[PDB]
Amino acid sequence: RQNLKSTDRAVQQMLDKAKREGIQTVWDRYEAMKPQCGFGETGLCCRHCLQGPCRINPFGDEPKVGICGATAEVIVARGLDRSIAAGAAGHSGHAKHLAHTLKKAVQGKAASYMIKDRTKLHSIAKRLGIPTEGQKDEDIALEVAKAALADFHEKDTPVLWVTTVLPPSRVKVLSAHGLIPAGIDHEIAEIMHRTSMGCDADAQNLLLGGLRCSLADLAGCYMGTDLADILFGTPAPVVTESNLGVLKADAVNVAVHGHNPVLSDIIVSVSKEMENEARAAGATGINVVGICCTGNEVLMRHGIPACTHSVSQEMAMITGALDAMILDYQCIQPSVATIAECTGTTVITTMEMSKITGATHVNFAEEAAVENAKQILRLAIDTFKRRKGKPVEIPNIKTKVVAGFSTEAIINALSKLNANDPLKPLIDNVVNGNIRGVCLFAGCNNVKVPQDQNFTTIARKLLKQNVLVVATGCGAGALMRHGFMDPANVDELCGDGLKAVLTAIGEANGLGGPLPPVLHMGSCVDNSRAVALVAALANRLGVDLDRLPVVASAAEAMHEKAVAIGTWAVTIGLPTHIGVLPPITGSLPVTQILTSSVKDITGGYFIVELDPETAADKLLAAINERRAGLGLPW
Amino acid sequence: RQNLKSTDRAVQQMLDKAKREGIQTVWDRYEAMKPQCGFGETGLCCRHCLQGPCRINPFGDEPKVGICGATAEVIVARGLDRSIAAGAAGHSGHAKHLAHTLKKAVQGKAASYMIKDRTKLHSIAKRLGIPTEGQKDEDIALEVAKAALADFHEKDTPVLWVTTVLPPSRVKVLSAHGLIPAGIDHEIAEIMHRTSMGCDADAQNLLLGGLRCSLADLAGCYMGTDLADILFGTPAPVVTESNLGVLKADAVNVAVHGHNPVLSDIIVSVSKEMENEARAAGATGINVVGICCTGNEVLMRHGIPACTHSVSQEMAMITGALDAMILDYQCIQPSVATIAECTGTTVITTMEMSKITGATHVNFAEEAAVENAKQILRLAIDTFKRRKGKPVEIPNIKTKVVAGFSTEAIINALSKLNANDPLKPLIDNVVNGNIRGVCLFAGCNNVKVPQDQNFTTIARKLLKQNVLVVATGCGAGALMRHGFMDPANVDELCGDGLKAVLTAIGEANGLGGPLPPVLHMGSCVDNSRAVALVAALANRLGVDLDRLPVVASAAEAMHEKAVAIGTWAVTIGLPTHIGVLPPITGSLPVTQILTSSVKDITGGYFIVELDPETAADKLLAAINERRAGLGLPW
Ligand code: SF4
Ligand code: SF4
Ligand code: FES
Ligand code: FES
Ligand SMILES: [Fe+2]
Ligand SMILES: [Fe+2]
Repeated sequence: RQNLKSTDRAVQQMLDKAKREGIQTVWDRYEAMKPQCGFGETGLCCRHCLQGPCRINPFGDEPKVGICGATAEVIVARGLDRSIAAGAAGHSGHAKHLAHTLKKAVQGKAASYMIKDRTKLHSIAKRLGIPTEGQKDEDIALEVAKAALADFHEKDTPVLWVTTVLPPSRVKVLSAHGLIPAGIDHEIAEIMHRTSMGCDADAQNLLLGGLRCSLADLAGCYMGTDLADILFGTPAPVVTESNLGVLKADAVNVAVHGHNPVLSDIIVSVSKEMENEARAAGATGINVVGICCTGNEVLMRHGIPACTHSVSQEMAMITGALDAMILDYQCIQPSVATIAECTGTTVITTMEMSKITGATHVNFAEEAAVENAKQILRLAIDTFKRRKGKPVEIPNIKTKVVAGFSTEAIINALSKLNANDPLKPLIDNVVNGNIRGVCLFAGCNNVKVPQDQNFTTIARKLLKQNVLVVATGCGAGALMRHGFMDPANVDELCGDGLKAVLTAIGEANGLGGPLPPVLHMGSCVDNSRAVALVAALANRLGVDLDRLPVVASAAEAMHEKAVAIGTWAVTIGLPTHIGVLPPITGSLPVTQILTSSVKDITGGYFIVELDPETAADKLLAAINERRAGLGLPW
Repeated sequence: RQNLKSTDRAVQQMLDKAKREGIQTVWDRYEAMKPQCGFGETGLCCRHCLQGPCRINPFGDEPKVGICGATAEVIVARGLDRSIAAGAAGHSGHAKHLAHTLKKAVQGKAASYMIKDRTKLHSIAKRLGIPTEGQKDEDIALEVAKAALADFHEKDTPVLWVTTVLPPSRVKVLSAHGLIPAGIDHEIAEIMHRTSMGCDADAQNLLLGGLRCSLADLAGCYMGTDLADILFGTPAPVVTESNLGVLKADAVNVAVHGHNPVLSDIIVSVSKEMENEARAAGATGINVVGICCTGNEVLMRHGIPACTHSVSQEMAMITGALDAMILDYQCIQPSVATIAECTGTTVITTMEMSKITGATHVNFAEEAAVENAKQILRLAIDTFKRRKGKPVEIPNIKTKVVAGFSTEAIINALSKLNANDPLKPLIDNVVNGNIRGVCLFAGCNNVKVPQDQNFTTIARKLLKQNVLVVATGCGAGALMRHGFMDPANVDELCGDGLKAVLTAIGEANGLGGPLPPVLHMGSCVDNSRAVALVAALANRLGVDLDRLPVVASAAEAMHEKAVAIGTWAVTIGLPTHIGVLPPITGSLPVTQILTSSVKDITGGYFIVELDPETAADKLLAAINERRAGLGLPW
């Protein structure tokens, strides 16, 4: 019964194919892992020194405490902090890569890269205090790249990709609690230090450290978006398609998978130049498709169709038509390298610190980006030739996707209703009730949850109650694959007030129809775009973020990066739902801090709820409490 | 039967007292943890995402692979890499603290701190390429502190506290394999990134990353020693005592515990000024004693007696005479805060990122160091007053300890036998067989091993075979508490050739007797001093470190810091014994790399051996293989 594994019908069809062919999947590896360890599930396990492993029974008798004396609340808080630091290390490493790429580009060392969005470059420079008047663009960009790199270490200022992106009143709240990061890698290292044996052993102190490290993660996200927009262009509305039916039996199908547009953006451009070489090999052309966030990046900027996401990534290979899978880093199931032996796909790694045994490695260098891309795409063309005459099974299933809603694009769309005060039309309709509030869906799928079931169940309940829904990452992936980014579904999905607003904006932008039911704001680093929108609304209203009717939902969370994002959503002031259990329930004191008493520190809080209907009710209650706090009807 | 817990008789006596008083100890918490989880013991557990916990059966049937596809060798290598990064985060955080302290001192912001060792300052400056001619000392020091801080991030040079401290030929070997760190916190963050879900998944690639991060740890160690020597003085030979009998019923007994001399050095000086205030309270004075590495720091520089170490730290409190325990960070069992409720001890934390629930916190600031020290010591005096008329049980057990053998001190001692070529007398006696080789004992005690049993068993076997033995950290602690730093024990412990050499050096230095059987080279960061000595020998001989008859033994290892140290010992070219099982045996491929094929990369290798007699035989075989490689008899 494949609908217990995934609610996506294309995924179900490929699970049937994998089963009859004897190809083990993520769902099979999960079944083989059951029952999972309940010490790990509850957070009551520690391996931070060679006296371990230590564990604590959630209930009953001994063991009650770690060998060194570490209590349940210390063990739980230390493990959580390490997860936050690991997420911060991923988002900001991504950002550091892009900062080095921009520096190389403007120093004449990588001519495949350039300043594509000069408007974005100048606005970032102004936000940071970098002078622009009478400066060459390449010198402004060099200063921006140097400022980005400087935020990784201690200096005379705090992390500017925190303090220049939130309103002063929020910065003041955070500073009063010691939560502003001093440097991105500085905080990651401090976490690893304080959580090592015989160091920090006070749950509140540990968790304050975690909140601060989560803001280092936010800075890496915001830096990643800023730099990718400079290099590759700020997204604007675009129309494309999603799901496995975007693969084409007659073409060389190339998936870009992983995270950084420094890689996927060049593949997209070079693939167009290699069309005739692909035709010489018997193909119609090169069909680049997206998986995971790298896919989101090229979907947002270029309309490249999204093949699949997260938990179902192996299924693209099961079709038999995926000639290459080009990988950077993060969220790539290493099973892809073994499955490729069965399906024929050429899996190619490109980054020095992210290799997979059995996959071909092609060192990417920005200085040689075009030549490296051609070498990679020629491996793909060779693989296509090997499947001449082989039948494939591509499910004929795809949805229409309108996307590209950067914060700049949302403001521009609203400006068609009020040119000199673009945020006011949105605020007006929150006040009059046509928009109840805003919910950001973020983060992964997780094999424990039938794929997409929480995202779609929650989104349906909120849309019917007139909530404006925005989405990133594989939450955007889930919603796009189920039709939530097709404006043809507005009538079925949206309450009357929300429909009226989406229609007024869309028609004022010439569409003759509404905006889509859900606004796709991009990749996981592009959660920073939602921060920019919410901060702009707070500044326009003269209130802090913890008074706005805005919530977040990591409805099917998996990666350490999603834990970090959820934690900074709480830290900036949002009620934040998580739809899978993080390893915290073994400590009531820690759970109480994260779901209740953190409200008194930052105004945000976690809502841990595995039942999606109940989660939607709790998210609506959180929105309505904010409305009442502003004196609004609800 | 307390000798199964500790071979230290003072510890045994306090275990009997804890038992009759119902005070739970580390050994009781260990017993309550048995049997420990064998997935964790073997390394076959992963909690790096919210699909976990995942585990792999070492043998048998499913589960055989992680849910995402992570193999046993990936899971084992990722966990090990995180442990190395966490150790690096501790040693280098320590170093960063000292760099900020030096900067503040020379900028006029902390007058309790100063340049105490001008010779060391100028030599470090010269080693780094910083000009000294016609510069003020405060400006040279500012440049040294800024260079230290710069090594934490990427810049135009690699980490100079690696590349300027090893011989060029070793740097070249490491560079050829990509192992030179680019920045200390940069590498820590890269590790956390590459080991997060869906990133690096090739065991060799992961382990190369770990070796590089271990060199970031070495840099933090060497930086810590350098900066502590500038601020507090380079050690020279000193005589003191060790074990619980250094406590005095009639005095205010104050333990300094944790790591950084920025704290313990001021306590020592201020305590002398407060003698009359202590006498006013009915005490004879303030008796400062050491625990763990902070204790080693003040023992090496000032002859402060060492009370206890590592695993037995709770026993100092059980005496009833410990009025205060002043903590910084690292290796402090958090049980001390609960035990204090029973024993009366005032436990005081001082660092913002290392608090313990139930312990009094007194914020230390360098700018207020003397005033903070007096506040702390007045809490101790008040506590002494509360135990007026209370009997105490201080075991009347202590050993004589000769220590203070910095590398500068060892060279100076040798220079009395050859003034213009001080290393030659040591080399001469290696060649003629009076010295078989050199063994460094490093790292912790571990509750799994009867306390000190591996250190003493191995040391006895090596000393009888004419090995020169040096020691740091709680390996030095174990050996000092069992008489291995008392020159009166040379006749009993040392082979005839080693005795002849220790006697010739000692008599040439005026002692009328030998150097002690083991040379104490200091704290855990001061393992860097052993690197300086070995590098100087390599440079004098014109060979790389992997040709010298030098080995290391982390005979009872516990902390993530000890894993990092063991790993950089392997990376710089040494055969390196570890006497407890690291979580690697669940993967034969990983174990084979770490114990065998790494020899072909760095020339070093791990020797995993839990039986100490067998470990000594394997260490001697490793020394003798090096002798034969140099064409020497053995
Ligand atoms: S840090 Fe404490 S709780 Fe964790 S493994 Fe070590 S002894 Fe056990
Ligand atoms: S990273 Fe892979 S092996 Fe580790 S917990 Fe997640 S699914 Fe399991
Ligand atoms: S005891 Fe299972 S996660 Fe450690
Ligand atoms: S299953 Fe015990 S350490 Fe995870
Ligand atoms: Fe992602
Ligand atoms: Fe130590």
